[PDB]
Amino acid sequence: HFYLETNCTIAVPKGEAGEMELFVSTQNTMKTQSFVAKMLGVPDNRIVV
Amino acid sequence: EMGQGLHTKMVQVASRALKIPTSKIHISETSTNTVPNTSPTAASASADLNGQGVYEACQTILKRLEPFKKKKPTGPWEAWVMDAYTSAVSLSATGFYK
Amino acid sequence: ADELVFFVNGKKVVEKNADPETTLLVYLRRKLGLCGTKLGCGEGGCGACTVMISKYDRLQNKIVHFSVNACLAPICSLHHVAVTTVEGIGNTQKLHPVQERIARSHGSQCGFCTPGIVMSMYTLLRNQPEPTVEEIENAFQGNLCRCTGYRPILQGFRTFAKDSPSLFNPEDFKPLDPTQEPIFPPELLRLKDTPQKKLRFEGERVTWIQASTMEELLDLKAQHPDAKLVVGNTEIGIEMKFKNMLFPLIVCPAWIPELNSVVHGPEGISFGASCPLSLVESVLAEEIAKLPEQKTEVFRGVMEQLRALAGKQVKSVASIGGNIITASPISDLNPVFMASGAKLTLVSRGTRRTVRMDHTFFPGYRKTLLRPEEILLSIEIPYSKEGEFFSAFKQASRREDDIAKVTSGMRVLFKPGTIEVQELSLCFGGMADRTISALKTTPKQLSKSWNEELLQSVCAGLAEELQLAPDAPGGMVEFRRTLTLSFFFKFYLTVLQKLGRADLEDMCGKLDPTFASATLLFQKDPPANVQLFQEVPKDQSEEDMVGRPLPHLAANMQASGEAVYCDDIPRYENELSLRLVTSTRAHAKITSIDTSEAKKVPGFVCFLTAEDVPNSNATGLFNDETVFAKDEVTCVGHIIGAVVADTPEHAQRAARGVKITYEDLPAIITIQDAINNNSFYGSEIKIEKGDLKKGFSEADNVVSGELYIGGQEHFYLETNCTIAVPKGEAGEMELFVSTQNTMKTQSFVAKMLGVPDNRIVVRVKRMGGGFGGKETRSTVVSTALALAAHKTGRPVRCMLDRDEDMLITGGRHPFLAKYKVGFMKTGTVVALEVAHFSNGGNTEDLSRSIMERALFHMDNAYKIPNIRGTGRICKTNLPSNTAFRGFGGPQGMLIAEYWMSEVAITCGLPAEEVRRKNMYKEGDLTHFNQKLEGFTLPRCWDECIASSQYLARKREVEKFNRENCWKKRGLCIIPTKFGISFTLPFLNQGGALVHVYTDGSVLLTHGGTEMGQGLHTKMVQVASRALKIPTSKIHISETSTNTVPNTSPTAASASADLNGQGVYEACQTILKRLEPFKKKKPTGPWEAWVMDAYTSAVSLSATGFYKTPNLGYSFETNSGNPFHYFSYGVACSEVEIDCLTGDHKNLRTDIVMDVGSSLNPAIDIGQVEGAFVQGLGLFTMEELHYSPEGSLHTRGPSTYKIPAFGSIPIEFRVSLLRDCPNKRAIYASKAVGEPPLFLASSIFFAIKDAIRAARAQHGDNAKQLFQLDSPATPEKIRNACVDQFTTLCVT
Amino acid sequence: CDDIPRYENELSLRLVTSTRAHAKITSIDTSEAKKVPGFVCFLTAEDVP
Ligand SMILES: Cc1cc2nc3c(=O)[nH]c(=O)nc-3n(C[C@H](O)[C@H](O)[C@H](O)COP(=O)(O)OP(=O)(O)OC[C@H]3O[C@@H](n4cnc5c(N)ncnc54)[C@H](O)[C@@H]3O)c2cc1C
Ligand SMILES: O=c1[nH]c(=O)c2[nH]c(=O)[nH]c2[nH]1
Ligand code: FES
Ligand code: FES
Ligand SMILES: [Ca+2]
Ligand SMILES: [Ca+2]
Repeated sequence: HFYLETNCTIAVPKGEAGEMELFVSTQNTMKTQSFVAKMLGVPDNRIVV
Repeated sequence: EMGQGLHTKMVQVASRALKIPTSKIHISETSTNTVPNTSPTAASASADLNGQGVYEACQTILKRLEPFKKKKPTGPWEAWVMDAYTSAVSLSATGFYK
Repeated sequence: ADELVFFVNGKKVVEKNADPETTLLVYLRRKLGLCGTKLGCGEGGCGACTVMISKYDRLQNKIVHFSVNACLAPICSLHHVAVTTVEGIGNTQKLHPVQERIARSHGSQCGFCTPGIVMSMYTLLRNQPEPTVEEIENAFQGNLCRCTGYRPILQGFRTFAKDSPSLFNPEDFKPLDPTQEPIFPPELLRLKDTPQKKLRFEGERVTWIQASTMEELLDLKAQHPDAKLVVGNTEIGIEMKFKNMLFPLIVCPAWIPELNSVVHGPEGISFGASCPLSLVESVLAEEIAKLPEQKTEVFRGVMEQLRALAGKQVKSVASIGGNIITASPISDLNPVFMASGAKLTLVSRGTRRTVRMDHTFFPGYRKTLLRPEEILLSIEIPYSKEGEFFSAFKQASRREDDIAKVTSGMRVLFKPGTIEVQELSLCFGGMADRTISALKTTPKQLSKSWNEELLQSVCAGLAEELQLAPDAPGGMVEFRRTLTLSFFFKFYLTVLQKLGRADLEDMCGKLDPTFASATLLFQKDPPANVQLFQEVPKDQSEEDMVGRPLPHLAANMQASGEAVYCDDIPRYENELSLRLVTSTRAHAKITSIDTSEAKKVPGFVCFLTAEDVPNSNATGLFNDETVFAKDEVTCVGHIIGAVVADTPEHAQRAARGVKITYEDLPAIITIQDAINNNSFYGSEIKIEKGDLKKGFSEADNVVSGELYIGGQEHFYLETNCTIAVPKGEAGEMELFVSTQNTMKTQSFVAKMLGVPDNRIVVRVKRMGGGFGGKETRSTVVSTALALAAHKTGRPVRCMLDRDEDMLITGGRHPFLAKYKVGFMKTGTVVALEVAHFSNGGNTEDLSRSIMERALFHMDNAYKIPNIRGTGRICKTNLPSNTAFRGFGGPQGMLIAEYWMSEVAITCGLPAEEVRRKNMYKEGDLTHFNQKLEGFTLPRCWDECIASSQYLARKREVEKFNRENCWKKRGLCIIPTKFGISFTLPFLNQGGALVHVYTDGSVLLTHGGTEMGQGLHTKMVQVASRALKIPTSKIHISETSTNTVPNTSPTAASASADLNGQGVYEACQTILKRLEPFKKKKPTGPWEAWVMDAYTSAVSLSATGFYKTPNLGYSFETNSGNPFHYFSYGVACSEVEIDCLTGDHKNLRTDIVMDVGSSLNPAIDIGQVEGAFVQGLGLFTMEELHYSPEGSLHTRGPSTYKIPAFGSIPIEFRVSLLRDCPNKRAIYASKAVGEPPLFLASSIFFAIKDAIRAARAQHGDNAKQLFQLDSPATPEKIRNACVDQFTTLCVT
Repeated sequence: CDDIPRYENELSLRLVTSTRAHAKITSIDTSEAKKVPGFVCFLTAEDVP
């Protein structure tokens, strides 16, 4: 693809109820959220992309 | 937005649907906590899908502002909005398309 | 020297460049990132910063533990010590029993004070695994909570002591295994061998020398008398932080053994000067229990003053020598040391002398006999001699920093086998700029016998010798004068009893039986509490949590310190700090601003002013306020500008470097000034019904009078804070704020910057308290911070220090009322005319709406045929007053109950009868013509009188009063009616947004903000019932303007009603979309329906909105409903006042509150108790004081006394009315936030009741309608108890 | 994404990838990595919650 900006992610943990906010260079916020949630073992409603 | 001008197109669509200048509409970002279960921005369908969704969200707003414009036909957009607000009318809406 | 080494939660900390000015609190938070420990006052008075310290005691070969205030502990004093913070004892994945119990017991509300309270309790358990109920309460003497009302906290921890449905189940509490506590750092046990070497630390401006030997100390003091001694720092910390005192060279001798010794001599016990007050307390305590009473008269006198002196955190590090040398006019220890002639050993390089404390020891204001190179070595507290008696007293309050607070030590020695005075020493504090002795009075008593003539003689002398000019600094001259005589009187009576115990009965006298209670010393009465609520139908699904006592959703995280509050959020690497610069003149023109000195401070960036606002400098709810003052300032506290610097320290210093020159202008401070100058906000407001002239004409009686009601500082544990993050694109900015009004915050920032609202995002996760103080006044900080962010392009942050917050943000509105009431001999009120005046401050803000609410409740619970009420909002040169839980209602109602009490007295009928007789009735119309439907007040009344056994107890009060001369009891029952809904119609709306993700989890958000009231918990409960899924699948993360727009502020107790409905609707829309899928898979699980909906392309997102119908009152036609419904409640409270000191005890309080069908009884009972205690404070403890020039003096917990653990009624009972659904609101519930607060007036009137009893025994003779303004502080109570001392007749 | 200012306590992450098309992972030695200044930790399959 050679997008000028390569893949990048900033993950900001909130320390509460598994909450986490991620700033990402992605075309798919839904899957990013789901995959992060499943990996951590927390509900989707705790992850915001 | 990945450079294809999607937000530009969505603001254009919203501006026509709402009958107001594009300068009064702003898109800041995309987040899972404002619009959930979204499809990836792909298949060249994003403007198609979201444009339609934006259109519906705007129609809902217009319908709620209906009574106020009918009363103040010439009055500016800001007047209808403030009147809707002080009349306790919701000025927030979701839009969806399949 | 150089490096500082200590441990934090078992982790070694090595600081190579420790700065003497760095406190443990800032180090933990900003350096280590451990933000569980909070800044609540930085004064040592709130305890939000409590942490535990552990160290190997050199002179004990043992490991010890104790708590301290992190805000006052210099890190340079912590070398080779081990610190334990809330994060160190446990977390949500594994809570420590202390964290678990306070959480499950509903003892955590906003949660800002929880970590500190957890550490106080935790430290207690480390020193005493099985504490008594009394030790548990004493553990929190230094911890303040503004939300809970304390009951839940003590009840939850009681389970640690060796001493219908329920709110929580202790049986499920995890057991405590002490062996599992954190190990003492092994290294500190090894480093325990190597000798302690002197250390030297050099900061940006200060140099710290940690002396290891007496030799090094005296040597330094000899070569540099300049060196400032610092031990506990509980005094120097205040001086440096709040008085801008800077000491370039400091020396801490805490390590020196000679200064920490405890020697038992033949004359007494000698304590090294650096001995902490906690050690002095424990040593004297041991002696008092083991030695004969006759030898511990002085020891017990010292224990008396130490008992209420601060808390454990302070007494652990505060040295006895520190108190002495500080030489404060109100020190409670020096008067005792003087009166007892304690010996002080002073040393210097090569010199050593001994002097007994007397009038000469304190030359002038804050000075002593000590030479610049001398240091206090030790002090010997004397054993009392046979025939020697001692007493110690202290004023029940404190208004000024270090003056006008009467404290005393009194001693007397009799000639063996007689009652003839051999020696008499009466020393006082708070009566001059230093501790003094009545040297002119006492000598004239030598040789005299202890009799009635001596009492007169002494009283006559003190009244003359301790004379206070009406001009005297500190005021309260009458009160202070009366206290000196009253205290001596207690001493006089006490000596009589003691002489009697020595068998001199037939010589001195026996003492009137009814006089005995006057000598009684402080006694901790065991607490008793009961909470009654209605169980939900047995039929209710176990997953349906509506009506169940579900603990606050964030309780666990708050007890663990993991819950994040605004300032806990990590700083960006490029983040800047802002400090506000405020006016020091009530009204003046700004002739110039000089920042030359500000620019010299390291890290300075810029000074923002009106010229810097890009668009409009006009802000405020009514656009009559300036972001930054231009040309003139209109109050002390008026924001002139803001300094931006790299750190908060640099911003504070830079701020002091902004020199402003003024030109005073005519100022209007008080309500009289406003009236005398026709200075008001808008026109007169009024409500009138019936015929007044006729009403009074038919009245058998007519009473007129006035009443002044003091204001109130919210004192939310977390002060105002804002973080502004600029995005660098199209004016976009995101702000994290501690506010109850995201909408106005967003609007003000936008207008100030000149960008549309759609560019500004305001996010509020939670507030550590709000109570109305953050409904609008928080924007004052937000706009300034947002401007800095815009100008610098960098994120900026600002959290106000307590003094700044109390000064700048205003508070409740002080009220002045002039009433005239006409009634019949039967007690039936026929006519009422009341004119109200409130002090609004320098901007309108919410003042008008507040006055409107007061007028809406000037009737309280009574039907008055002919009534007229008027109100004017005074425009003055004081910080703008705003909303405060009650919103004008408590003031309007207190006035009503005041003239109502006089009605009862005048008619000679029982107060309860007079009140019940005038009470409204189902279907009646109020003075503003609204119909009272579902009027439950009568039920609350009947239930409360019966349940509290009011009548029988009224008999006990009479009995107590006939058998007690200087102690009186009062018992009053007060009702209340509170209208629910914003007085401004359209503000009664709410919105919500719900999302159901494909995994079935739900993300909910609404316009309400969480400030400790458990709003999110209730909304999750509501949504769970509406959706038919467990609360566990629903989550609320925060409140945001970009998820729900145009939200009303979280206020008027209407947030649950509004947002609950909004949430309910959003959930219904979701259900409708899921219907097709569930009808196809009836038993199928929620997750299956959700995924089917998703793959069928059905929207799983929806907004919800609600508008309270049929509202809209008109003052012009006195028609239309301003409220959706009313809240009702009744409270019966009993008190026991001290007629000689003005102090009192809140004995018992019974409350019956109608909260409809409670959404959560745990949270609602929590709100009733919390609101009630805030009221208790408003009416009896809380008092703000301003200089005649309009400058607020009361700016911290040391001078502003809010309720403490020990302030609540010993026996506290709360009942939620059964079977009273309120169909109108979400799930038949009723708002609960504000209604309960006024019920605290029951204590006010119980006190007025007691005073009346006191006056009937010592005053004139008749039943006058004496004046009792609010707050009914010890001063007002004492002055009202007219007797021979207030009149000086005993003279 | 990467233009966003870093938090003062923000950390950096770098992925460790396979140099073989298909093979068994016999062992992993991080002894040298631990010597690098600033090293915090090495995440592997074992660390996924
Ligand atoms: C929340 C709070 C509530 C309080 N309430 C009360 C109260 O109700 N009644 C009351 O009486 N006090 C009260 N205090 C005051 C307290 O007792 C003193 O601040 C403390 O005891 C002093 O000791 P320190 O070691 O902290 O002294 P520092 O603050 O370190 O020093 C105080 C001063 O004494 C000097 N000094 C210290 N040791 C020596 C020595 N050995 N030789 C010569 N000079 C020395 C120091 O230079 C300095 O000027 C309160 C304090 C707080 C923080
Ligand atoms: O009628 C009210 N309006 C408000 O703005 C407010 N704020 C508050 O705390 N109570 C009330 N009541
Ligand atoms: S912040 Fe330390 S006592 Fe309040
Ligand atoms: S819950 Fe304790 S101060 Fe708020
Ligand atoms: Ca305030
Ligand atoms: Ca005001």
